[PDB]
Amino acid sequence: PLWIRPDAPSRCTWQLGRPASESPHHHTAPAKSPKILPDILKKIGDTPMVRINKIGKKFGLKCELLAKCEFFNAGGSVKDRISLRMIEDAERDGTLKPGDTIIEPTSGNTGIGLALAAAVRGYRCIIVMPEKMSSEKVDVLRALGAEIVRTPTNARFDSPESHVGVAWRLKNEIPNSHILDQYRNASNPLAHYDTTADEILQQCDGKLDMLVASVGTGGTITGIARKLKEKCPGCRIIGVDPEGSILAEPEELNQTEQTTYEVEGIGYDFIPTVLDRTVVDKWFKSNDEEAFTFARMLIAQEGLLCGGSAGSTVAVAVKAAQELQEGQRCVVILPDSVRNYMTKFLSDRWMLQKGFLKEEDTEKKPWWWHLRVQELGLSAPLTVLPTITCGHTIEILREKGFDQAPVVDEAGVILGMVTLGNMLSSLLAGKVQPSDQVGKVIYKQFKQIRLTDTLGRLSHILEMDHFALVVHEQMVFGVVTAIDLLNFVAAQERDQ
Amino acid sequence: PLWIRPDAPSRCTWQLGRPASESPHHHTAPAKSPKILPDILKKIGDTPMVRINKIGKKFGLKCELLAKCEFFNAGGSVKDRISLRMIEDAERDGTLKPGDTIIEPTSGNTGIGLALAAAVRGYRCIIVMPEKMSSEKVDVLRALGAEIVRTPTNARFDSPESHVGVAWRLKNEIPNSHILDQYRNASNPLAHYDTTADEILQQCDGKLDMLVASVGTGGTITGIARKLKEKCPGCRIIGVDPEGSILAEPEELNQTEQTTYEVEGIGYDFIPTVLDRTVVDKWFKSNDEEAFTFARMLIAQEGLLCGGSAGSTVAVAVKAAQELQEGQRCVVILPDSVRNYMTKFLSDRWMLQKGFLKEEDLTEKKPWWWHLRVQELGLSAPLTVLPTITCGHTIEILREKGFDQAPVVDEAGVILGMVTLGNMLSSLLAGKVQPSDQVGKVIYKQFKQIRLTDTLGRLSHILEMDHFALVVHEQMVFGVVTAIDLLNFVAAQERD
Ligand code: HEM
Ligand code: HEM
Ligand SMILES: *Cc1c(COP(=O)(O)O)cnc(C)c1O
Ligand SMILES: *Cc1c(COP(=O)(O)O)cnc(C)c1O
Repeated sequence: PLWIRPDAPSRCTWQLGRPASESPHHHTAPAKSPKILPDILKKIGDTPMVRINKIGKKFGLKCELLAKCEFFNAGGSVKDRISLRMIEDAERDGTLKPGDTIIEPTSGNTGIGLALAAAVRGYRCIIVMPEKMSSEKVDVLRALGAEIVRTPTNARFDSPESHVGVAWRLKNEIPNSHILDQYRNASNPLAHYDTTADEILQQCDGKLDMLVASVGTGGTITGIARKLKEKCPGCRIIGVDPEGSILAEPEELNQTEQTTYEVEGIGYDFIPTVLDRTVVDKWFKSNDEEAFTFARMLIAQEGLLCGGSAGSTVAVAVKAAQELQEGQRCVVILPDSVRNYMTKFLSDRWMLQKGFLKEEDTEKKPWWWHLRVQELGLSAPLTVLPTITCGHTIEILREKGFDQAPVVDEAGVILGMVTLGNMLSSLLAGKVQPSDQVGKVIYKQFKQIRLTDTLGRLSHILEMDHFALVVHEQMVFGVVTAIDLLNFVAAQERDQ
Repeated sequence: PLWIRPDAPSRCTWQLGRPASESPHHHTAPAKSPKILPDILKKIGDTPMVRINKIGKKFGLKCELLAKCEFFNAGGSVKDRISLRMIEDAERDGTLKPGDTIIEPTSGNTGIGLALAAAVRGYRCIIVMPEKMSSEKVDVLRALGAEIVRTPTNARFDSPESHVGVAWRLKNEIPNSHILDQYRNASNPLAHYDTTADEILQQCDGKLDMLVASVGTGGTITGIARKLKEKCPGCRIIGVDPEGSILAEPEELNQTEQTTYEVEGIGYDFIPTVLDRTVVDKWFKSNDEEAFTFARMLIAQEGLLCGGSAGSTVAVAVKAAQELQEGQRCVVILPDSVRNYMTKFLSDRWMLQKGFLKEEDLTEKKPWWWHLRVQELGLSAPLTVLPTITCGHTIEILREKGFDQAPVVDEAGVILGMVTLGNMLSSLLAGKVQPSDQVGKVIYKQFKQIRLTDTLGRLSHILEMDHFALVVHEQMVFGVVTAIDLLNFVAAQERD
């Protein structure tokens, strides 16, 4: 019978007040990097601490809000730490021989760290992740040379179909394969103990009041909170758990209907062995809406390009830190970057689709946002045949006094655009001949519009395109670029 | 008449051998960052140098190959540098007042840097970029609070339709707006001169043989090559230009048919004023296939998550560095990360769509089982249940019949999903559901169809996206396949 419960009780004899000399675990202390890194893996760690300027003050925090930005790691997640460590330790033990297969269950960040390290070190990497997690992760992982396996998001960790289960069963079917097991492996919270904490302390000079961390596996908050209780015992430790996860305390917090949430990387249906919950001063529950709102807010206001996990974390921070007073400080952990999330919470249509945005919140938009294209008043352009030449094009455009002609067809299909400036530039530069076909100088890419369309829609199209042609369902009523819209609005600015 | 040619001749009186004390320009030397960065903008610079282990040896270079990875910058591109600089300098002149609109033409990295800086400092940002550029860039930009305008990619820099032109016109229509103009602005190559180069020297101790850089605006290669000719004069400077760009020398190299290319960020139809071509010892022409092949090779082999620009640069490096002998070194510049390119060269289907990949090669790389029928697995026919059935009955039936997993079908014949003994049991036992409850609460909704005549490779892909693959006809399921089944098959064949 081969499986090992990730929820098993911790056999660790560590307790607060124990002399650090009693530890059986092998510790490696942070060091100084050489001028030239022998491989990218040494770029893991020494992440910057950054003051949060606008947002802290927005919500009424009187204290100093710092963020440890962990998305500057090689893989761009905090997991890159524990990956490296877990492997290195595994190499010392002689457990992991070169040319051996690694298998890991993950939210996909750890999978990334491991796949990366494997790409470097020649290990064969096999990842198992739930089907919820973003496709960007899959892309990166596949690019790294990792084999990928997915599990149902709905599966309970007991069940065979859960990522852990599948992982273990694969491990049974693959010769000379190992599972580092971030849930049971000392190397994860240890890696957070030896390095991350030291970094935070050194960066804070050793003076710190409150610390906020979201908890997936607990490793981060575990190592950090332990080394903190030792070195800066006056620091409150705040855990962050998504609703639908059973991790927090007291259990009264976990009473909820929905079993699933959109945020990736945090929360679980079980208690990981590496998690020590006794070191957490208080827990806070976060939801998806909070998370994504604060992540988007974090990017837009603070310029921190970071994941939704971070969003949750700060979302809690602005509440939990309220009790603090000026002169004090609160450090927040930001786990990963937007790179994984590109198509999800960054995309407004996904945020709308998932019900994290009410269309009413039309409130943010400028006055012109709802108006018809008709209000511009436009003009009717001149159309030409595709068989026409360049020279004749210049002739006609100048003679009629038009800068731009859409190229239409006898069939009625619009093929594109030509413009006087670009025609002239091309000929003059000897790129084309006056006898040459328009078809190359032509601008192929454009987008259709109805007179009854809204100017906002125009703005979007203009975020994706230079030309917008107003049409029916055959013929073009006008030609619009950003500049036209701008002329209009500006003209309205003077009309007040 | 307001426009200023980005291709204007350089009025700079700098020439090799001039004492740096003669420079009218204001220089700021690199400094040491405080423990706590006052804002994310200070995280720009001090990018790591990293040895390239596998590829250099792969292509027969005897020398030490270093890469300055500039994608660890805040915005994730080299452009973040010149962004910050351009603003700070503009603030010294008093030219840029707080609350003023910034307008910039860009390939989009510069735009990202600017949008970021503006977001932090409260400036209003307006970006203008060609329609070639990736949508990921657009996404990040929009998240940053930047307004976006696109221009035709085929547009000549002369023409009204080019990004520079559109930018200038916008400047005409907006009150109190500035254009920092990365093409004419001293601050760009100066920023590469003061910092980047210094960093490179310090990292190499001052000992360097060859330097390879791709050139979009020239700022990088210019600043760097100047400070290099001054400090380490024996260093060869190699430019990289995409085919279809006129930047290289002698002009004999620029003779080509195609006018456009997929690589973002490098090459232009004009000669930027900040570009000094006289400091470039040699030019090399790169294409798209080279670029992407080496970018993918770079990620997979070296674990460097980087853009296609970098791909071009190394693709040249493996050639240009051939003349070197062991004991020497060649430093290569890597401009940006995969975050911008996520849906393009990283995606295999896009690489196939664009003809950068011959299917023959993919079929060559693949393992032996890759082309085989699902039928060869031999499978089994599963047992199906109705959705109105309860949980208890599900367990009863499954154990009684000796099956682990059942598909849930319909009287209509529509497969609603999957149920499994393990998850049912786990569910009940954890008290999430009741024995009298309907199956759907436990049911696994997400799966994917397959035909017996499908190939095992297709299965591998699907298994990259899905847990269950149901082999079906055109109401009947011939089988159910997971990663583990495929693995049982392969393992059994390895065993024989
Ligand atoms: C004076 C300090 C410590 C002592 C004496 C100690 C002692 C132990 C012992 C005896 C075990 C069981 C060994 C085994 O059965 O394999 C153990 C397991 C473990 N310890 Fe510690 N430990 C200390 C500190 C820490 C710290 C600071 C961390 C994390 C930051 C940590 C994380 C773990 C983990 C994850 C395990 C594995 C739990 C398991 O396998 O069930 N320990 N420790
Ligand atoms: C002793 C060194 C230098 C001297 C004396 C010098 C002098 C000048 C002068 C007189 C101008 C014209 C200013 C104007 O009309 O706006 C100029 C422009 C410029 N310089 Fe320098 N320069 C020096 C070094 C450099 C270096 C090292 C770089 C960058 C690697 C650089 C980049 C530029 C640029 C981009 C311009 C603007 C070109 C233009 O306005 O047409 N310069 N310089
Ligand atoms: C794993 C992870 C976390 C949680 O970190 P733990 O140390 O497991 O508590 C948070 N966010 C992301 C994106 C993660 O990958
Ligand atoms: C701008 C840029 C370059 C070129 O840098 P220059 O200083 O303009 O020569 C290369 N790659 C990318 C992705 C860029 O954005």
